[PDB]
Amino acid sequence: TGSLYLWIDAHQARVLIGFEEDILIVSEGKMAPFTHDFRKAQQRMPAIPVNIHSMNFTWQAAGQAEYFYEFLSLRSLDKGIMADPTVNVPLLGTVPHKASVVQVGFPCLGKQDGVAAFEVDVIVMNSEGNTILKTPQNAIFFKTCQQAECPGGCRNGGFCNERRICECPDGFHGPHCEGT
Amino acid sequence: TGSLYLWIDAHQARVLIGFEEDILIVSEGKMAPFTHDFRKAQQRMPAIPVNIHSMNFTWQAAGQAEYFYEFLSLRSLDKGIMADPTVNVPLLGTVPHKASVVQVGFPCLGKQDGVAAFEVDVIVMNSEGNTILKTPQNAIFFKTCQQAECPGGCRNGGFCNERRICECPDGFHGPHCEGT
Ligand SMILES: CCCCCCCCCCCCCCCC(=O)OC[C@H](COP(=O)([O-])OCC[N+](C)(C)C)OC(=O)CCCCCCCCCCCCCCC
Ligand SMILES: CCCCCCCCCCCCCCCC(=O)OC[C@H](COP(=O)([O-])OCC[N+](C)(C)C)OC(=O)CCCCCCCCCCCCCCC
Ligand SMILES: *[C@@H]1O[C@H](CO)[C@@H](O)[C@H](O)[C@H]1NC(C)=O
Ligand SMILES: *[C@@H]1O[C@H](CO)[C@@H](O)[C@H](O)[C@H]1NC(C)=O
Ligand code: NA
Ligand code: NA
Repeated sequence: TGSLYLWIDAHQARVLIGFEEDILIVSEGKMAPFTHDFRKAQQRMPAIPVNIHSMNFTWQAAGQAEYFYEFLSLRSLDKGIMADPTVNVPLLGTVPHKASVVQVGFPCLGKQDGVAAFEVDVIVMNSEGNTILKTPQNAIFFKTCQQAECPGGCRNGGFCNERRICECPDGFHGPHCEGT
Repeated sequence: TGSLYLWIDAHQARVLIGFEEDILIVSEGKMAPFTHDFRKAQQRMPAIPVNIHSMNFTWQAAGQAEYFYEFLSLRSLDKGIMADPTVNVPLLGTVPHKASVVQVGFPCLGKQDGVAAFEVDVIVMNSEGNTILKTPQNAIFFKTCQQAECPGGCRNGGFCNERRICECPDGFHGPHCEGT
């Protein structure tokens, strides 16, 4: 009957938790059993590690029915640690019929070491305009961020970003912002 | 008798003041006449414009005598506008026998619009260790800086630099910090 699916692919699941198995979140339009007691599920979710800058989710609307998604909130609650999370898709759109990857980005600013709390509130609506699936109410997620330290430092008022690349200002280029 | 020379080449002078003629600063080890009444010379020096990110000076120790230079202070007095000025040579060294270019950089941070005061205190010493030439005492120079505005903006907590290039953090690349 139901056709919506949302999962984390086996390869992405391995980098995140160590087990190379698909993590099912929604199957045939129904939330996975582990999600029903959300507070218990959240306490088993560790803070996203420093080596992970983004996460891949896979979704599909596998039948003939059309479904629409909308990202209602993409918000960091610790703006000095991490900027707002991002998605590589438009904020409102159609859930694709062919299985496709949505990349959620976690932009640590590289100014502070710490854990940033953030929100990803998304809804799925059917063609009657009713919300059929959504991020559990008041859900909070966590990301571990590190202070950036570039090899050899950044000159000319430049700053190191979390990819260990120098952020060079006006008329300055190269690995350490020396060139013109 | 004297052999030291310091000048601004005709091409650099044209971009700065509009006249394509070498500007002589030191000739045969003697400060140019316009420099004697330094306060009067300073009031004829306008703030370095926004389109100029660095300036080229040319120097030479044209004889057999050896001379040593030292940059004693490279300091911005308006750190929120412009970072410390820079030079593309070691802070202490030999004045070259072959005429060579020293590039002085003015790193506007791109966070504020305004004029930054700065210092470039340099000395030249002979082989007896005595200072024979130096930046006039208490000299202040000025640089016009602009707030950076990147076309299409910088995403994922990225910031625009004064070269109109996005300063992207961890695991984010491209013109607007979208890629992974
Ligand atoms: C692109 C969508 C992003 C929607 C997602 C919103 C959140 C995006 C922000 C990042 C969230 C991830 C942070 C934590 C990372 C992590 O450590 O995940 C590992 C956990 C552990 O999962 P596990 O250990 O495999 O156990 C569950 C599965 N078993 C094996 C029990 C069957 O696995 C998880 O707990 C997965 C966490 C995600 C659960 C959030 C529920 C979202 C439901 C949204 C419903 C509306 C959309 C429907 C679409 C058809
Ligand atoms: C790499 C050295 C940097 C040493 C330099 C230190 C300063 C570096 C910071 C930036 C300074 C430039 C900021 C102002 C830019 C500007 O508007 O310059 C234009 C002026 C106008 O010059 P003008 O209009 O041609 O008039 C003078 C020449 N006439 C034609 C009269 C003969 O031309 C000028 O006024 C030139 C300004 C520079 C004068 C500073 C004196 C420095 C003497 C140092 C002596 C020690 C070193 C001896 C070396 C052998
Ligand atoms: C995430 O998906 C993108 C899309 O192809 C892929 O290039 C990237 O390697 C994936 N990352 C992980 C950890 O699977
Ligand atoms: C400054 O000198 C460098 C050294 O070659 C040169 O590449 C640059 O074009 C010069 N800039 C100006 C304005 O003359
Ligand atoms: Na730096
Ligand atoms: Na930005």
